[PDB]
Amino acid sequence: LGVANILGGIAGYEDTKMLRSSVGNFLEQVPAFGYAANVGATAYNLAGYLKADTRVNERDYMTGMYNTFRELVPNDPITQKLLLGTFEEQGIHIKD
Amino acid sequence: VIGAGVDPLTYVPIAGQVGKGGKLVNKMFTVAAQSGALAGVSEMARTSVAGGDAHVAEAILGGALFGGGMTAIADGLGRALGRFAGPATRLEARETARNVDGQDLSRLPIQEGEQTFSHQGVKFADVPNEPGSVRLEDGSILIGENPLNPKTRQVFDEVIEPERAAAGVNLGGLTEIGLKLLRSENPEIRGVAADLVRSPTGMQSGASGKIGTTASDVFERLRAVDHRFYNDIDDAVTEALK
Amino acid sequence: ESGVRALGKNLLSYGRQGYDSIEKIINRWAPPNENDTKAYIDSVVAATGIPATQSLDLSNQDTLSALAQAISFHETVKNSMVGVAIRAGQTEDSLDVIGDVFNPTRWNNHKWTREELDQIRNAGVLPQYYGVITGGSPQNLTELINLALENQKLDQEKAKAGTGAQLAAGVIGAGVDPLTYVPIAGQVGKGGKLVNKMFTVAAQSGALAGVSEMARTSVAGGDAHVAEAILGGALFGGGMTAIADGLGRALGRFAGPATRLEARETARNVDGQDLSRLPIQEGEQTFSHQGVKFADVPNEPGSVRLEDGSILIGENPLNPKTRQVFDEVIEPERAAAGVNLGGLTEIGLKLLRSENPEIRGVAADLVRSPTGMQSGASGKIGTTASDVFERLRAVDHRFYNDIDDAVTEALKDPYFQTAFWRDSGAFRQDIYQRVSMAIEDGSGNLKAELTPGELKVYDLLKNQFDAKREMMENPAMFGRPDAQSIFPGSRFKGTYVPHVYSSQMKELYIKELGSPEALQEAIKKSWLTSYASRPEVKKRVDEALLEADPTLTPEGLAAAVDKYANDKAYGISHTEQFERSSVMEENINGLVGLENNSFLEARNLFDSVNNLREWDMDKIVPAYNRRVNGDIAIMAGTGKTTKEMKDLVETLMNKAGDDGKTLRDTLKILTGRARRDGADDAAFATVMRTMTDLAFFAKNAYMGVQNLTEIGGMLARGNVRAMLHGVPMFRDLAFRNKKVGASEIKDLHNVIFGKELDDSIRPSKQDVIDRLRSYSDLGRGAATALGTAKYYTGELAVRSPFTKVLNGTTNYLLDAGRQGFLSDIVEHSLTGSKRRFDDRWLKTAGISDEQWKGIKSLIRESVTRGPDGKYTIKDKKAFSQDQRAMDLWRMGDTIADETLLRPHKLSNMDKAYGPIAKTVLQFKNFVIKSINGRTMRTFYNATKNNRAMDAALSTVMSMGLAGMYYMAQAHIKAYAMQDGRDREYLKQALNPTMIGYAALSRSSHLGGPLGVANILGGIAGYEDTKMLRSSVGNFLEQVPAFGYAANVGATAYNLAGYLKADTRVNERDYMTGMYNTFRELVPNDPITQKLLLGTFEEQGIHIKD
Amino acid sequence: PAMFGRPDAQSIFPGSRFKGTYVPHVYSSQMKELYIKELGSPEALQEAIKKSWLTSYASRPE
Repeated sequence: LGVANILGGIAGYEDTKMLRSSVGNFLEQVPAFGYAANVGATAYNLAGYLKADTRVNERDYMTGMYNTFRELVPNDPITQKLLLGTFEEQGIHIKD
Repeated sequence: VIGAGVDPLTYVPIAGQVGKGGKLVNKMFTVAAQSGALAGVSEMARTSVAGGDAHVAEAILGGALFGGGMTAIADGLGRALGRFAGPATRLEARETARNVDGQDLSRLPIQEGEQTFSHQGVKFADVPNEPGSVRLEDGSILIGENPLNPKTRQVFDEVIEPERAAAGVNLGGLTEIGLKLLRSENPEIRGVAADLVRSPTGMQSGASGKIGTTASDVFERLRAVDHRFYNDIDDAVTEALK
Repeated sequence: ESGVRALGKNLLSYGRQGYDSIEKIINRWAPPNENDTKAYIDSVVAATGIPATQSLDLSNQDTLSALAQAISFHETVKNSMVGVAIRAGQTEDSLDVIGDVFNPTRWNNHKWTREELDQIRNAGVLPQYYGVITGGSPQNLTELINLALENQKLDQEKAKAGTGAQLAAGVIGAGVDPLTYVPIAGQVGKGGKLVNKMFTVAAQSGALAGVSEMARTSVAGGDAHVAEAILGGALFGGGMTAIADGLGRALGRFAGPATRLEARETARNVDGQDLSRLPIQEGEQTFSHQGVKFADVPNEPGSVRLEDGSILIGENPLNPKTRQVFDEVIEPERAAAGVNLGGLTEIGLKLLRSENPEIRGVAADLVRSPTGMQSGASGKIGTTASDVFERLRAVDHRFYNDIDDAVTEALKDPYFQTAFWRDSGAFRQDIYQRVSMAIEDGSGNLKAELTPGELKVYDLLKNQFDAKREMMENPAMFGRPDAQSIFPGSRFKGTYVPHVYSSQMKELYIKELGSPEALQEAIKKSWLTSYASRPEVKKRVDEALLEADPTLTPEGLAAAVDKYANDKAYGISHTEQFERSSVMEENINGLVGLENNSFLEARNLFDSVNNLREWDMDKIVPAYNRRVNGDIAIMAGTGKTTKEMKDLVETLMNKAGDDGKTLRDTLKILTGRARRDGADDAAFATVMRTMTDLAFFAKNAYMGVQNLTEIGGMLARGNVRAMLHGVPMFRDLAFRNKKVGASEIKDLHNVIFGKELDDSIRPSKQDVIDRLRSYSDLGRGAATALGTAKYYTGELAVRSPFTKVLNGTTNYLLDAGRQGFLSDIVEHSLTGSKRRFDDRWLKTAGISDEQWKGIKSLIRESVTRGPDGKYTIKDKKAFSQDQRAMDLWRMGDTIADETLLRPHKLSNMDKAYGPIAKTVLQFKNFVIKSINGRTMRTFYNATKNNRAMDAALSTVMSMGLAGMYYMAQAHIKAYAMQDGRDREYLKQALNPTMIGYAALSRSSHLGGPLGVANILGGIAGYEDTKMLRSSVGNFLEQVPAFGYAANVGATAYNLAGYLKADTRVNERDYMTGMYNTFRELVPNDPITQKLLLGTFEEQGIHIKD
Repeated sequence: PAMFGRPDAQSIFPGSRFKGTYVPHVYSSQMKELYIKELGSPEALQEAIKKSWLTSYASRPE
């Protein structure tokens, strides 16, 4: 897919900051359904597009950052042990 | 690993404990009152985990093992000949402080009377005894190989790759273009300008623009939902190949 | 401020540089090598709450201003033992109780998702163990679940051992020790009862049928919960008796009711002798009030004896003597005549005795004459208005009794118990809004989101809302075949939910948009979009338009749609016909609104506008029901619309110019327009009058009712005894002998006027309250980052920790303080005084000059004060419909909150204090003493359950506050007696039992938001049916084949359930209504009683004598 | 496109009477070259496509 697609959703925060900067905002309440509850595969039909929340929260940061670094840092320790053993047996350049 | 613990070079893990749910807590950086004790162990017949909230805490567990091993290898070679120790300690201090809501012991604040710089609105100052690194405003240190290091981006864009300059990779968004467009005198252009873009003259004081959605609003809504869709299809497909 | 203002900036810079904890700041402030810095850290940790290592957040005022004051303080005969004793002590800073026990700065703010709630639900934890989970972080879910499961297992084993089963044998005689008994949680539904061995013969009660297997048992709703509520009451009574005996023996100087209660219950469970009766002998003196006889009791003044020897204490709300004394001497204005309802029977009897044929022609059809009993001359055609009215009114009250039990169980899902960032009063509005939105949806994705506890509410509401419309469309299903339909628009199908619009939201939107025309255009376009998108809306509008207009043009739709929608938009943006004030206005003087039914022109063809609606069903459903029932009855009985039955009255009165010789009253009572102020008194009077017949044809209900009411009275008495010895203002008002003079009447009448002023203006929605509380925060200080990111208008954590930890208790104090400050503002506005007003208030609240000038002008315009000392308001409906009322209310609330509730510790409070400020301060002091005790600390350490403490501590506020207003009203009334009669009046009015009665009858136990007038209002049918025949016997009818004992819930309320039901009274109605009325005061668990008992032990009560 | 707030917008979908699910069609070029080599002329490819289309009309009713 690519980093341009996985992590490309945070431009909205910058786009919304610069609008006002260059009786405050009359802040709006979320609908009765807090958007924390969304059954998967039913948040993307026609009804899910027209009545959603389009601001950035911490979940986007965490999910995008984890997806970008998936195959390099998995959630199992065997690969690290194999690499460590190989580098022990063959040796590395010590500089100096 | 640092202090008292396992021996990194002789430790073989067991397969199958992926979803049990664990975390890193080091006893050398906490007071026993802050982290009381352990709530026993799992029954090992009931546990389950979600997607990404409880997987970062195990990815970091793997990273700790790798760092400790590399430090041991380098120390052995160095002692043998006669001549990876900072980042490992900093990482373990950060994680232990994060899990139990305690002090962060891995910070170095900026004093007074010391030179500072800035690039793209972000300030920083150099760190002594470790060339290539940098300090942020609140005393967080990043090694020179991080993708978020301001000094390395500065040195690239200045001296190494001027053709691929920041101007060649800059996107400002619809905001600045709209602001420039709305400052016109030709009525024919303004007739469509008033409808294409959303002027910042609102904030409960907008003269006009009340009719409904313009192009900007629908564009932003759709572009905001699509990226979530992609982030979900990736995880849906990845699990199918097992 | 007016102080420090330097350490604040220093700490701002320090927090900007990135310093976390106390240790780092202090070590930089004073190097460790030069001077100690070991006892300089403890003195700061003890006086602030935050432990040394734990992280900080210097962007919160609660953590900033608190820390600044704890630093500046530290910068700046004697031979025998006295010299050493005084000269050796040193002063230290005061403690912070709230932070030490709860520690609320470590609580994280994370919104759990669906999967993370399904995991908890599938684990299998019971509702009383959610205390551990709340406030945690996402990485640590599984360990917390394991901890809860381990605690559950340990408690299960302890209960199997047979530890908390010694309460079944009773307290009096031989049994447990009341003051050192600790119950176990989780045995709610096992099923137990009280049987005392001292009042039975061993042959009558043989033995025990073993014990439960403890893995199978279950209980019903109300039939097997009374037997445990009474178990709790017994423990409370025994504890109070022990405390009083100890105090009395100590000094040198609650024993009847406890013994009587235990004797009654033991006699009830095993069908034996009742040893707690004292019959009336011969030669005694007897009285009567409202047809009920009684006689006095020796050695116990204030009590009374019924005909069969049952004794009731003086604070029971069924006591005839206290009602007699009230009605004759104390409150003659609220006389029994002012609270009497006779019903349709007497009015019909009077109406039928007429001579005018025109009136008789309609009288014969409106009412059912008693000349029947198989001898009725006429009236055989079918149902008249009376029959349909009685049937519908009989089924509605059962519906109300069921909706409460349905809703109450919904608020124990983990979704609501673990959210500490929202007020605890908006949960019901949340439930009603979500369900109502899900009903009107056609797709179905919204229905899939509701929790497993809301589907039953969904079913009930849907079924009834369909049944009512089905009845309104065909009113010939009752027996008259020439009746038309009254539903406006009946071609298509759907579910109708009433529409009621707000006014404050309209004013706030008009202020921002600048004109009503902007609102009209917004409404119009938000309507047109639905026509554009959905197909079914297109079909409905097109069909209606084409049948409305004979001309057909393919071009004409683009004009017809708009010229239809414009009128409907103008109907809301430029008038006030559909607002809540006019539709639901309290009282009318005559028939003024019967021309048009405002509930039914809110219907539209279309499908944001939902921002101007109201979602409070507990007040909206009954009024709709009353109006609709009246219309249906009139139409199905007579064959004429309500407008015709209205204008007939004036048509008749046009010929009544001559002085020749009740139709209006009959129509008024049928429609549902009679005054209904103080219906709770009538509700209790009905039971008081018909108790004997219940005692005749049923037995268990009799004793159950008696025991419930006695427990309530005992609780009220104990509370007033404690409050006398606690709070000084209570003592000052309760111990007078003569008329007060000169000054104090002005304060006593400001106390009265504050409540009315607050009640007439308070908003009726939640979003308005949120916005009004949000403006004042932005009036002092915020940033751009606060506007973006999370923040959100949902605000409870931004407040002090006092609101977080104990939320239910805080609302009473806040609502007292607001009323306190409003009257001071008004008085300064009128008289120009300066003894109370302060000019820092404008800057603290956030009021500029223009708002203050407007407020002052309005108050000077609309209110007058008299030389007597009484405030009067000229206009009431127009006064509460201006923009300035919201400004006034916001100012009062902000000032009260900031000045009284924010600053913790008694050393942080800084011109003068009024009559209500002292009361609030003393109540807060009582609470602070209560929390610091050993009992609450041990309970919290054992189980991390903070929900019980708030529930236990709300009742004392709820009762004391009502007592204060009763006393103030008595004093202000006794001022006008010119002669020496005031001494006798005050002797009669200020007895402690009288205070206890007035405190229990008043207050907010009721039945909750619904009310006693609704929960217990269904027993009027028995009285209505007795009087008909009294003023070949009845040919008694058999029940249908289905005995009505079998009715599957939510299917007894559809159309079929209304037309073929049984409409007579049985014991189940008595038991269910009585249990519902006394729910929160006497729960079916014993922990709350133990907490109250421990507190009253530690603090002590007034022993009288 | 009138779901968003402007009531004088038409439709842009070409062909909207019936119902179905649309999945985008993108054709390759190397396979076209290989088949042209095997068959010898573009006309052979045209006839093959035409007949493979007509068979579905022959069989299915919808």
